[PDB]
Amino acid sequence: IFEEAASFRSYQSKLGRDGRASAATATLTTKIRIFVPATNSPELRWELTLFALDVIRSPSAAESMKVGAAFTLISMYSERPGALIRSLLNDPDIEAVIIDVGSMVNGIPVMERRGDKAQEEMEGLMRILKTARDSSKGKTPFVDSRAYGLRITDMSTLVSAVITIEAQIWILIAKAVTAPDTAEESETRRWAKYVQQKRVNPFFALTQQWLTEMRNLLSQSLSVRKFMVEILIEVKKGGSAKGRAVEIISDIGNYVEETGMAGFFATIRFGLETRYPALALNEFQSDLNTIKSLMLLYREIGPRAPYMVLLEESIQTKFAPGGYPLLWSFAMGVATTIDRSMGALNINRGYLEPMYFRLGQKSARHHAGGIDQNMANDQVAELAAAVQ
Amino acid sequence: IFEEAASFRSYQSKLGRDGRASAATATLTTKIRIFVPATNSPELRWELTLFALDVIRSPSAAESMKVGAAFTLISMYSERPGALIRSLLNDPDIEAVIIDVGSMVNGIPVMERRGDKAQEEMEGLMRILKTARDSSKGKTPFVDSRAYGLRITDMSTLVSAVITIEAQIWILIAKAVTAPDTAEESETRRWAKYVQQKRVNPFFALTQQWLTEMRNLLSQSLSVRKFMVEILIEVKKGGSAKGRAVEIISDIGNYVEETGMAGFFATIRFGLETRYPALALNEFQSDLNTIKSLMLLYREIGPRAPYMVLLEESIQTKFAPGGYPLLWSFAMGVATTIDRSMGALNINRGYLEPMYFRLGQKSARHHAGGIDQNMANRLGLSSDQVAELAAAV
Amino acid sequence: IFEEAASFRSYQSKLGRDGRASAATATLTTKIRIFVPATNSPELRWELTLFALDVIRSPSAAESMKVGAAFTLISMYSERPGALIRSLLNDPDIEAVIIDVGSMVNGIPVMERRGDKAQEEMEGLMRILKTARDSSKGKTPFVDSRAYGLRITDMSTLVSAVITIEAQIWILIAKAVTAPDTAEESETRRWAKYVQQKRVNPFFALTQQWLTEMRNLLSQSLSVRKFMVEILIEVKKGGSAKGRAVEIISDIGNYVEETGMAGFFATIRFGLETRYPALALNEFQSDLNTIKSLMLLYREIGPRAPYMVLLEESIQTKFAPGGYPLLWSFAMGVATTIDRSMGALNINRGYLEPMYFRLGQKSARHHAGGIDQNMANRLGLSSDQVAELA
RNA sequence: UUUUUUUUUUUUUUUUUUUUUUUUUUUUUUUUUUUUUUUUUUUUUUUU
Repeated sequence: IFEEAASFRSYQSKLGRDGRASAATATLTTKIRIFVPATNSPELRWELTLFALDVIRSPSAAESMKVGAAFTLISMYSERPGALIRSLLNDPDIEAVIIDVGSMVNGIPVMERRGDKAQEEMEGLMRILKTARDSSKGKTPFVDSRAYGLRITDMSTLVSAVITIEAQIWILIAKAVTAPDTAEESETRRWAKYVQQKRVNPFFALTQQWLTEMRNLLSQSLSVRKFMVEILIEVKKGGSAKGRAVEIISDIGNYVEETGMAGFFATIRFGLETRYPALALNEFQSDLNTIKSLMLLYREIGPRAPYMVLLEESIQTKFAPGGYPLLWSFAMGVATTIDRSMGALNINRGYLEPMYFRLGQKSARHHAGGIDQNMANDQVAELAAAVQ
Repeated sequence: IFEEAASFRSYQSKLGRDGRASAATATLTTKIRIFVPATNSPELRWELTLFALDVIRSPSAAESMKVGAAFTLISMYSERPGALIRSLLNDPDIEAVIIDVGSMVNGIPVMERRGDKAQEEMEGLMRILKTARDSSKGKTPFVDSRAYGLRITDMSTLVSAVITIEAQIWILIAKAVTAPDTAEESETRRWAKYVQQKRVNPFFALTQQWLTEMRNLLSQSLSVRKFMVEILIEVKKGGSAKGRAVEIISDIGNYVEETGMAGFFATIRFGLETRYPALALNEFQSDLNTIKSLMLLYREIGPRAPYMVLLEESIQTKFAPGGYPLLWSFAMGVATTIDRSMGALNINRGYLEPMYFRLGQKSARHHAGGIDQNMANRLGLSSDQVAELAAAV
Repeated sequence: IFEEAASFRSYQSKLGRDGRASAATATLTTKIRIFVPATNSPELRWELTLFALDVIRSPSAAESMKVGAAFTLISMYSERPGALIRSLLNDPDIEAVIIDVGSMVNGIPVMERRGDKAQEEMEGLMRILKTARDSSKGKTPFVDSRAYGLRITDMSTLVSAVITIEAQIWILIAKAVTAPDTAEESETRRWAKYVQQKRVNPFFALTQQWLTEMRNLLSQSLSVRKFMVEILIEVKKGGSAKGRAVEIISDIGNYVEETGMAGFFATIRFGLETRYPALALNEFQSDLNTIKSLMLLYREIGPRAPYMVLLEESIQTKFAPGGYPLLWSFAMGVATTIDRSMGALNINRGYLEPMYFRLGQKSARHHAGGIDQNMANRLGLSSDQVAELA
């Protein structure tokens, strides 16, 4: 009877989700040059990393080069850097041309072995490096000068350094695409952790100016974020020992997950998991039916789910908290009142519902020790008064 | 209805844990030299141990050599030292070259395996040893100098000594990777135990100077800790004999378990097992869900669990002190009030909720143990003495 | 709900107990020489016992020799002494080479089995014996010197004496590895019993000096204690008749069981079994959950259980009383108050919490000795008078 | 015939304690002793 209606709401939500989109929708693939370390021989590997860091640091380099550079910077981990990119990278927007870096023995620029027209390319590289130095007023990518110069000849030093720079990229990702302004506080907080825990060697700190410029580039460019999120999903999967490098990535993942899906999680954390007396109110019923549909939907979206927001995934829109407004307004009202540090994150959206905002606030604090009825039941007063 | 939400929180927590991880995640492996006991003949075993002690003492050895040295030092236990390392040690960041020492013919150091195209191998060693002596102002590994010169000749003395030094490595692990500063009081307290119980042989006691240098080495090297945790898991398993060597390790283990997962166990010990009427609080329902999801998660992570922190294991993040809600403040508020040993611990965490941390204190201290209250279990005959207990409180 | 948490605590406690340990963990073996009785005729048996008493008494003997001597000393029981050692001895740190010495006509030492590659074996023995005499200032194994001299010629005298010496080894075990100082009072208390009961033959009484030297050897050698505990377990098994020999072992056992697991037993006896009205007190509920996990764990450890501490068996650490602090501090507070003989144990340990201990004391004492909650009903109508008397 | 709104914004490495310490045997009492059986009473009587 009424069961039909509820099932119909769910039917609408899932209708036309299935099947496969017609191939004509596939957009014109954009060609990018991606340098990959040609072997794990430290002289080439260090120089190639420095080249790539400088490409990203340059005021003069074009976006097509800069994406390719960012991909080099966050593939330094691999035993076979080019294989790692090619094998994980699964994105219709971008078509990579992979250059196995090799002997970086053409001075400051990366090696290029095609011949006479590549002599222009090496001089493009030279211009890029010069302009990088000059435009930054002598500050290189790293904060402490000696480190920028320091030639590495052994695997041990190499991995110490590479892991350190990579971790400094992955520091960013967590906030680059949820709000890359306001970003510094959080990214410093995460940096402090990795250094204090001795996972990252602080001599290799990369300069705030460069990191901000790169964070913005990551926010604005999809192709880079696609590769990052591909790797972030792949190494999050369990059932294997890792190298210190992939381990640091995976560890950072536990900050990166759910990020920029705030609303979805806010209704889950506050209101739903809270299981407040408010939930009995008639107004909520429609919203509860909605959330049921949402939870089953979330399941169906599957492996990309922890990073829906970072991937700009459209299905993300369905999960967005604005979708269930009564419960969300109550979920803000509880959260802001009850959980001391939260609620400083700005939930002042236009669709916030005054009744629920006041009722949510009133719910926790107005009742004391669970209000009308404690969840899982003499001495439920004085102590309760002091607590809230 | 509501059951779906709880199951969904659990779903999120386990999502993507499944399958087998894509091969491209393989990290660049670091090539590292492990000298390993070639035969169990006392003069070579003592000399190799002195080499290794000095590698760790040296200002002049590189960290790549020092990790490999630490692996030699804490493999001295074995009947076949090199086999023990090679067969248990299974962590991808490090790729071992194993060199079986032929009782170290040359002098202080290891002998050149095939004869030295460059005999400077032993000189790199000589420099390492000299720099070690010189930088340490002559101070030898042991607290009593006679030990430093011993030149041991018999199995019995050798095992007495090796067991003693190994135990002195394993004393460190317990704190090296949870708080390598503030360590001294605890690590001395554990040393005193093993000596007083006559398990560990005090003639061979190792100097605070040596122990600090090695504690630092442990903190700063992952590769070493990986081998240590591999062995620590392996010997924790039952179903055999234990020899004095493995027994000392296993004994150390009972201090080492759970360590630096403070927050996780604290919610279990304080708040949960405490069974305070306080669970009934509104905020509590969610927090209970988190623990259930967490507890079932912990189970599923399995073998690594007792040492998550030390192994840098990511899932550890979920177990993290910060995330647990009401307990992260309420479980501490109770714990600090009720358990005299607790609270000496540093509880500076940003996740603590002040109001809820005092409610936990109040819940216990309400009657000085909730006297004339609580006592949920009613298996007890009599109702009278609740009041008496409250008066005692 | 809450049930999950309790089950999880239990899961942690049993996690990783399972499986069979990888072979690399096998510890570097010590080679020890054990002289055993090659024959059943006293002439040899008395002389070999004197040799062995002196090996243990020696200031100049190596620890490797001393362990092997102790194994000779506490295998004199057997009809086939070598078989008894070889067949029960099952500990990985130590590998025995056993040569059953017949002649023993050398003097103080044995007679070298196949003849010695060096006659210096016999001279090593001579050094051992000389150093033993000299270092002891001539005070011999026995308390009355005639016994030390007495050459033994008959089975009857032999068994009387061997039983006597063996019992003097087994009196030590009970305290050597729990409290090897403070020892004398207890070991003498047990000696008095065996002699007064005429089970062990006082003609063979062994000197305080000898007994302290052997007690110290037991404390400082693990390999010895392993063999002792192995024998102590093996002969404790029922379904056999026992002769004077096995009977003295089994008798010693009644002091030896539970020993050095003090804390575990005390919480069971005092506080827990006592079922004081305070069990329900919320403060202890997890403690109680803890102890339950402990008890079920203890069961699971099985065969070694009555001697875990003496075996240095790891799992023992978990069982150690510091582990359940609230319950323990209260189990002591009660125990000290209620049981007149207890409390003579030094419990000045870090786990004891004054407030909870004072609760144990007052709750028991002001309770009028656990009158706080009595469990007994159906005996009949309650005596108010009796309650007041208590 | 139909008419509204709908991206995001917080926090998240950690820090305690944890070897043990008692007392353990035995002691009292142990057979029996009393009593016996039987004995009394026991047809009927009015009226129709």
